[PDB]
Amino acid sequence: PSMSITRLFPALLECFGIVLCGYIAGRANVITSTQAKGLGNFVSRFALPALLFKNMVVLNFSNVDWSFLYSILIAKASVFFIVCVLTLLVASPDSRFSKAGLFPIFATQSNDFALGYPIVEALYQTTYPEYLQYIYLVAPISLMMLNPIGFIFCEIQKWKDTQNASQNKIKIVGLGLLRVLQNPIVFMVFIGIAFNFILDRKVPVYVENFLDGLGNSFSGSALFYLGLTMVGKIKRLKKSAFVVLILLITAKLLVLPLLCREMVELLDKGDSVVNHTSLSNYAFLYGVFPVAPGVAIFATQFNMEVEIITSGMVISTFVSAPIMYVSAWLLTFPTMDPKPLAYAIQNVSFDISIVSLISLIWSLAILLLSKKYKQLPHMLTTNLLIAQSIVCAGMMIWNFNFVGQILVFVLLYSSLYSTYLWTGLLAISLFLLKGKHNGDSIDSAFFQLTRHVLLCLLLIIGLFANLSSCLWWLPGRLYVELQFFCAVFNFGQGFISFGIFG
Amino acid sequence: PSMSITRLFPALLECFGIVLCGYIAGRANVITSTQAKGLGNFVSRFALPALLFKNMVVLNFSNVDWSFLYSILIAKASVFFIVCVLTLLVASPDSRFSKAGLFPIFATQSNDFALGYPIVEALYQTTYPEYLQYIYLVAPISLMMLNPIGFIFCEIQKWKDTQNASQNKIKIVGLGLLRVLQNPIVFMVFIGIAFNFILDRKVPVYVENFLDGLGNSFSGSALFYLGLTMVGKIKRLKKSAFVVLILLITAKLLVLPLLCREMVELLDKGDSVVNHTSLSNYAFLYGVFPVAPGVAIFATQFNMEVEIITSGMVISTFVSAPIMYVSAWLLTFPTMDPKPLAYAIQNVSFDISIVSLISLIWSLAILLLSKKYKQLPHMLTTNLLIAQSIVCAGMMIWNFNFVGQILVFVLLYSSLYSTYLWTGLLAISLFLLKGKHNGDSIDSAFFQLTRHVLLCLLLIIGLFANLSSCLWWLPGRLYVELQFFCAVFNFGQGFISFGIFG
Ligand SMILES: O=C(O)Cc1c[nH]c2ccccc12
Ligand SMILES: O=C(O)Cc1c[nH]c2ccccc12
Repeated sequence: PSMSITRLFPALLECFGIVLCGYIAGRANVITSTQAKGLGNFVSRFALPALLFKNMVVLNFSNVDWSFLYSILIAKASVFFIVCVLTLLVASPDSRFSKAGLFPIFATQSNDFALGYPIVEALYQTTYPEYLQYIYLVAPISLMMLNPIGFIFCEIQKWKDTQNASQNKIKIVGLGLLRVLQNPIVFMVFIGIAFNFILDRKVPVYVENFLDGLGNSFSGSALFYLGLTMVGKIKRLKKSAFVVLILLITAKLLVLPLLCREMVELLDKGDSVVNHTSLSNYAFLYGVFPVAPGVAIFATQFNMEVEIITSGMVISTFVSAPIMYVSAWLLTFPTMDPKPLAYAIQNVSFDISIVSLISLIWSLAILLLSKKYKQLPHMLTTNLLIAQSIVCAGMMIWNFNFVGQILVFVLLYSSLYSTYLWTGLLAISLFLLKGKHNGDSIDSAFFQLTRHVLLCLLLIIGLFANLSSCLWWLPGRLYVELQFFCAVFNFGQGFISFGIFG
Repeated sequence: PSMSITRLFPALLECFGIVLCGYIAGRANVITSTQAKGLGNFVSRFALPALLFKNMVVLNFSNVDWSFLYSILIAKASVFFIVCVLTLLVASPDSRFSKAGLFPIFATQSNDFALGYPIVEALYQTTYPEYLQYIYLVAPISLMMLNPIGFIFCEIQKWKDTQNASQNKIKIVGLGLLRVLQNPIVFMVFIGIAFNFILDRKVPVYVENFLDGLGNSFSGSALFYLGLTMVGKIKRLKKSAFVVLILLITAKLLVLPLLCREMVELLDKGDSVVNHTSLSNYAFLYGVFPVAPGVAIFATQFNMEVEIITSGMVISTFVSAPIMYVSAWLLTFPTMDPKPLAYAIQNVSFDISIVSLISLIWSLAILLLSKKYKQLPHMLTTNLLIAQSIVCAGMMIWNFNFVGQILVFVLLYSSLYSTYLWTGLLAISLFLLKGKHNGDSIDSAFFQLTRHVLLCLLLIIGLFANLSSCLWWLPGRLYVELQFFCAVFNFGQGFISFGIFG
């Protein structure tokens, strides 16, 4: 296997569990916003620059696959160019430059170090250890190349807003370029590259432990700070702003990884098909990383589009977790024989039902302890979420004799079909308010008002799959992929119930 | 070699370099006191409990040397008992219980996790990997055993101060005992021990990455928070309080490690002399760890003796660094043949001259940029510190041909003897204000007012040592040990100049 895909769910649990820890700490006022800045300044000014310096000094530039960098970088430049040109065409005259600066940086700049690296490490540390290098190459080179352009557009806006001024272009270009130079990521990569040549790849033995201590502290500390900064950030956006945010998160989490995968396949004219495939799959995985928290920091510094950029960075972080898991497994399935593939979809189902059961217990606990379950539409919703919890427990049981199998099936498919029933009954309440057994097998199938609208929309968008999937077993490539998307939905429907009511 | 003693200086540079980073960040107001609490709450409530749980679940209790635990624990109980009984006898009636509570906890509770573990790891990870277990065993079991007694004395004081009350003993005992149970170290060790039995030693694969991320972030993050909390903490103490602080830091950093070493040699009646010697040396290294930052937190919570305890914890942290380095090398020398031992003292000299040169550059930079060097006694002091910087550079050169050797000697010993000259001339200003070459060898020898009083008081110790050393080589065990203490002084005299004027 090219990806150690089994290691991805443990790594996602590290990543988004530590982000959830920081979010819980901020929500519980264990760490207030003014206290969080100590972790943020530790992370950004000490742990991250030490991690960057360490890895840049160690880096074997004579063994880097430059065509991977070129590919991801051209893919990011493509999404940057598309989002920028399109924004200048679509946006209102008084704010087209603040948007044309921050929207392209949003759509291209990844959460490479905090979230990307634990995931790339998990997937590729053993199978393709060279892939861990390109986190430290891509992320800064792409800030260096793309961010000054977006900063230049924000400086143009700052100039334009300052209507009493009429000054010349070179201060605009210089000030935006100076802004990327002042980023620790950029200057520590220049410094680390310099010391890579000076020291060879060898960190001095007496400095090594110090850089290890700071660098190794970045991962958890940065994920936790990301959690803290996500508290109270999703402000209720206008309809247009929410559409723009959806477009930009789609640019980052769908268009960019598709273009990354395509660019690798265009430019990586090396021979080995497995190396080419794993590099293509890594390019996709790279594109799926959420928006860098630094973009929200730039937006705060300029005082421009900060609502959309912060909300979008938070939502991108959350939305990346399932997209990353789903994408990586989906890219691994082409390499798997049908028996390991059936195993794999049950592993996927177990993983999603773990997170969904946790999310459902929390959602139910809120709706029950708040006693909201007696009001409308919460009266129906709590039925749906109990039924979803029974679904997830059914899968965690099914992951671990013949009589138990038949019993656990009826638990799972009475509650599953019931969750579809409640999905429809719940949607309707918003409108009013306004074949044979097959025991010798591993898979199981073949035997408030506005927020509630969003839940029923997403759940109905999910519903397609287990409809088709069972009449089609009564096949081929798209069946095992939609078997996966209906398993994802069967067990992960509660995660959407949670993401909206938690 | 029982200790990988060469790894200790890199580890100390990690430990006290990251502490110095946090101190620099707090001094520069990169992180204000109110911002530092975010790092503190991350460290104490997430990264430390995850580290504890991880290591306690992994722990092979069927392979622990219980006699080491018994030894360190009885040594700590001995120092606790001595400091407690002696404090109740010596202290003034109105505060004898707050002191009898916090002074014994001070004298016994070590900075085990932030500072102790990187050092034990460095020294013993390869040679005696089992020694890393006892950090996680000793530290909580000693909180559990000794801290409730000291808390009980602080509760007795709180009761006594609350003169309108006359309540019964069982609330006092229960409330102090509840205070140790509420400590994350204690409850996560109970929880981790429980899950060690439940899970065997095997952390669940999907929880493992999460615990790794949080736990691995503790080391650097806790050292940095320790640095932040050390900013502005050494308040100018009374003469009596400074003597008491010196006695308590001597209890922690001298009496406790001596008793730990003795207790191991009393109780470790196993056979192998090298295992016995390395365990004895580890027991000493364990006793040398500075005071736990938690003691200052207890003192803040009780609002008792907080000045002495905080100052003492900061000074203990700083004083531990040289004592730890000096002690570990000194304990390694008995195992070394005279040629590796001569090598070793030059390695020691290089290490101390690195830190001292850094410290001297900073000290000089302050005295020069402040232009204090024109006032008294700074006029002489800046001469001393230039001469000390030339000494340290002389050693770093001597660590890396025959003509260069003769040149670098005269640099080193003109400046060394001159630093002794200025040591005397400087002390006097305070009172007024109020043999043959031997080129075939590796060692070099054988060819404000109140703060200034403290500086000159300690360089007297040093004038002493190098005196004896050369006239005697013009031998035996105490000579190679004092050869080391005069090398320590020759090159580390600038570090004392820095610790007082920086
Ligand atoms: O986007 C990144 O991965 C870099 C980064 C810079 N400052 C951060 C704070 C928290 C989490 C990640 C980062
Ligand atoms: O004393 C220890 O090593 C434990 C510890 C608990 N809270 C701390 C904060 C900073 C550094 C260390 C600790």
